[PDB]
Amino acid sequence: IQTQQLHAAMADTFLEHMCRLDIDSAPITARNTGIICTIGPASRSVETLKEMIKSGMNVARMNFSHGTHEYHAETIKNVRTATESFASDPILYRPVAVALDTKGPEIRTGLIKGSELKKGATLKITLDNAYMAACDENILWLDYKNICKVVEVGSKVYVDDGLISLQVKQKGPDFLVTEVENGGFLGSKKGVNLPGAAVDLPAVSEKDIQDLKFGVDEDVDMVFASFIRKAADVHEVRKILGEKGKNIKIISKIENHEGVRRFDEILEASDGIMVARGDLGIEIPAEKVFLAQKMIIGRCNRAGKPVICATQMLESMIKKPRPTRAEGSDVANAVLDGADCIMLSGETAKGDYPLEAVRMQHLIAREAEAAMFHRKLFEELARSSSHSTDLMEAMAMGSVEASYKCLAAALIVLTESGRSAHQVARYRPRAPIIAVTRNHQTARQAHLYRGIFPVVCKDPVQEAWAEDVDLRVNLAMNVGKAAGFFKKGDVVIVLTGWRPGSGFTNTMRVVPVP
Ligand SMILES: [K+]
Ligand SMILES: [Mn+2]
Repeated sequence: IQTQQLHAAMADTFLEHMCRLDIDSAPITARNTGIICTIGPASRSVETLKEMIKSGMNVARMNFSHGTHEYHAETIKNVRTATESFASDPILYRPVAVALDTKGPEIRTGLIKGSELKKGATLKITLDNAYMAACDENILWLDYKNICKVVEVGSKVYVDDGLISLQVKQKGPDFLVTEVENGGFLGSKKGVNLPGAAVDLPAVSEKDIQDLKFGVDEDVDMVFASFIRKAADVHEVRKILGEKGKNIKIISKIENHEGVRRFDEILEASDGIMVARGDLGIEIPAEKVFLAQKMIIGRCNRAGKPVICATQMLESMIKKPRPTRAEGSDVANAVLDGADCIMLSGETAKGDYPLEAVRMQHLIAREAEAAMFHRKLFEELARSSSHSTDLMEAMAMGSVEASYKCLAAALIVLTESGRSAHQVARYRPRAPIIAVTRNHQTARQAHLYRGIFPVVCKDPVQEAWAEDVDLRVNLAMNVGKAAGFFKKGDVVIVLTGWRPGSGFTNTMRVVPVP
């Protein structure tokens, strides 16, 4: 009994690869898939924060659909304080990224009276700012001022995670009379969803404009933009960002139909993507969700752009320690699907078991990462890029191939720009990728890329390239051994440059571990 499910990796047919999976075949020490965690009241604390890091958190999310700049910044300080707390040990310091989550076109309910359930009976919506204080079972206030121009008589309306379905029956300039199809206990400040109606709310709102620019000041590494349908919308966020936020990544989250419908354009303009299941679910018929998930992920893999899979990956775990049999198939399959990053929203913010959440995202990810059919995968991926004759593409391809043959312990890529490493992760190797940069943004952002295990060089630049290179290499070397990625006489591929100002890692080597 082999390890890393290698007996399955040998199969000729997919069926045989599945047939060959073994519960008793041990995964490796490293984790390739990233884990994006959404911080909230349950995980804001520096002590809570650090342990979260130590558990496995890579990226820290900041949901701006809720929150004051004051609150967000505190969240930030903290994230970096727990982050830089480990910084005195170079070989065991884990860089952590920070991400902003925008609130694009987002209808949200009003407030309920300080004294709210609904039956298969009638209710009425109001936009007049007077019932906003008192939102009784009989009356509700929407955030959207242009609601009566979008929806028609018979048109359905959803709220509180599509949990409550409202059928439309009547109109008015300042109203809408609606019946309850599927109703229950209506909360306070729940968001509505208008599937099959056109939201005319701007992609980028004053608040979003405000929120974004602030990101620029907080040195956030990437922006998760909500509700993207067009590419022109992607542009707008780039504009709002400007030169200062030149180096920030723009990950478009698909939440609508138009979004799935106009994905190529979006993909191009984007720098990453996010499958925002929580919203799309409401937006498109939920039975259709998996289809849009795989299309998306597959398309992003073929393209070389990082992709995120989120919303309700381990819900149940919010109140309960152990996930469900389906929570676990969801997360495992998502890794198989080939998502470069998984993510927790409820389980790590509101959550009662925050850490226990991260831990299982990590355990499931390791097992699902080896279940992958790396041989077919790379052939299937090589074929697609067959049109490209890039040099790094070539060099990435080689390295991955050669790591399959000699069963490498890891791939060590010395980058700055982080491109070279990006380019190799793209080739879905089966071993960890140790990227070594002196650039911080680069390290922090490298999480977005599957397989990449960033390390950062605090050491000055030395005179001889040869020695600088051997300087960085060594570190990689040292850091793998400690983390335990590889032992004393293991083999490992190294990718560097021949001479400075190389532009790309054009030198490959097969160097045993000292
Ligand atoms: K949001
Ligand atoms: Mn959303």
